[PDB]
Amino acid sequence: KTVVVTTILESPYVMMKKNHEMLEGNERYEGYCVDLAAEIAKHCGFKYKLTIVGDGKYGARDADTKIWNGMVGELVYGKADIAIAPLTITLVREEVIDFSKPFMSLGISIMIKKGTPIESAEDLSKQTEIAYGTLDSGSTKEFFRRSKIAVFDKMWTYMRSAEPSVFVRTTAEGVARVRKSKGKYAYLLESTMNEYIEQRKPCDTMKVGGNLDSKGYGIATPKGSSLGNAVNLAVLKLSEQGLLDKLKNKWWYDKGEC
Amino acid sequence: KTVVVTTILESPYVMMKKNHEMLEGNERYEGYCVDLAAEIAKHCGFKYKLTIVGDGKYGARDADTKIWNGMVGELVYGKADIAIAPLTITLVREEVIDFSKPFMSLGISIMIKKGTPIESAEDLSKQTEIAYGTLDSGSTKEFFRRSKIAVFDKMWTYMRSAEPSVFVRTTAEGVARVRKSKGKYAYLLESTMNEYIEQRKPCDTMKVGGNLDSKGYGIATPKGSSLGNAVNLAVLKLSEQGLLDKLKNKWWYDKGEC
Ligand SMILES: C[C@H]1Nc2ccc(Cl)cc2S(=O)(=O)N1
Ligand SMILES: C[C@H]1Nc2ccc(Cl)cc2S(=O)(=O)N1
Ligand SMILES: N[C@@H](CCC(=O)O)C(=O)O
Ligand SMILES: N[C@@H](CCC(=O)O)C(=O)O
Ligand SMILES: [Zn+2]
Ligand SMILES: [Zn+2]
Ligand SMILES: [Zn+2]
Repeated sequence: KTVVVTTILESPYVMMKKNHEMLEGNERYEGYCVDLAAEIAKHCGFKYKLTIVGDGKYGARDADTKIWNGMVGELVYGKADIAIAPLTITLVREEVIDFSKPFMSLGISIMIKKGTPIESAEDLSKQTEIAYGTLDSGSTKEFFRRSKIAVFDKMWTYMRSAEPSVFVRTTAEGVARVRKSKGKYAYLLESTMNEYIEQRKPCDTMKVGGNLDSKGYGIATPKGSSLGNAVNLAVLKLSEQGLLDKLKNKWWYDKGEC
Repeated sequence: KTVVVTTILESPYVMMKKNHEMLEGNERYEGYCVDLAAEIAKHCGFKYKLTIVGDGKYGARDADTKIWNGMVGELVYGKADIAIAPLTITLVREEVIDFSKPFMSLGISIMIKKGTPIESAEDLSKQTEIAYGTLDSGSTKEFFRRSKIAVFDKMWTYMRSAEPSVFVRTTAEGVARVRKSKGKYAYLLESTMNEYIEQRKPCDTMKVGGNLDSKGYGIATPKGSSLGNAVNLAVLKLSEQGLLDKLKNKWWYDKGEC
């Protein structure tokens, strides 16, 4: 049986190659997670098919319906057998799906347009001239929603009520917003994605401040899956062989443009 | 039933209180892991007893006997129900015990006496004047023994054959050797312990270079233990509420002496 892998279009994790449409199936894609899926499949001994998540979201549970969307929903409702993506390990998710040990570390960070007079989250909260937001249906938004830290709850109170909306449907939308907004929009996103974008043309963005928290991405499977154990061990193996570090250098820093 | 917790005397994770002789049970100890154990037990709803590991080791499997020693041993052989300690998540351990998601990140790092002419593992490997070693029966030694990376295998070949021995039985022994050796000994140990020592008088050592790897400590339980699930969720919860960061600050940097 071929394993259905859910993932998401997110640079440099999963990207359509420049040549694609002349290629077929898995070959259409490239990136850290595409390479990772390959090794994971190799060491676990399964064939697989990469599919881009239908609704284009990471995964959150609807307040009223209690229905999960995104890649999380795909696993929960049996539409996919495994997710291999920049998917954040969190408590509410670990309650409904299984995560491997983390394959990559990250924290919530701030992206600004170069020159923006912001140095920290504290800076954002103490002012109103520069607007800021996060991705919808992801862990960063939930982070601010649930934070008791004074600075972060202040930020959340502002964001949830802002007008026009400060939330974005995709990471690319957030980044495009920062770039087009003359320094009047800052974007809250994970450090991994922030650092990648910083080293890409037009080289007009910048990560400011330290990370707001510390967590990791994990490969996820439906609760009680038979793939769970093998995937976890494979991740540990790849980490100890240095393959994960290798992949990271290949996709972040070998690919620098600035 | 009272949960038997195995841990290890290692600053600032677990230390004897100054007046420990006049105190009882769990009250004899203080430190990061003592604080963490209390929270874990509170959130999981069990009573517990802290016990220091008999042989003072973290855990390695004898090449010949195939017997596990240290904390891993206590778990494998049923002397303890859970280990809460700076116990590194590794593949060979994951095969015989279970680990929660990591509560703290670290990587192997280099400790030098200030002014030592070393900037990297590569630097260490290309020279002989400065000796270097690691702790016995731990993940750091196993990392070098197993590594295929040119630089790390080269270091291992030197270390395994060096005389007198470059290996030490305790972290404190390592640090003292760095301090006593006027620059001629470098010590390979986890970044967390390295960062801690850096902040203690006499302030004569420092961490140089980037980390050689990236991993974390996890709370360990015997394979198929009923505690596994609740402990994992507890770590994520405390992580997300910011407690882990607060504890690190308390024991590392708030008490800073340098
Ligand atoms: C408790 C939580 N903490 C951390 C910290 C760092 C990294 Cl890279 C991974 C994790 S996690 O797997 O999400 N577990
Ligand atoms: C695969 C391995 N990678 C990493 C990376 C960072 C941190 Cl803090 C923890 C881990 S781990 O739990 O050992 N899993
Ligand atoms: N990695 C996040 C998506 C990006 C974000 O939330 O900032 C998640 O798994 O939900
Ligand atoms: N944390 C390590 C011990 C310290 C070291 O090996 O440097 C372990 O679990 O084995
Ligand atoms: Zn491989
Ligand atoms: Zn709804
Ligand atoms: Zn608590």
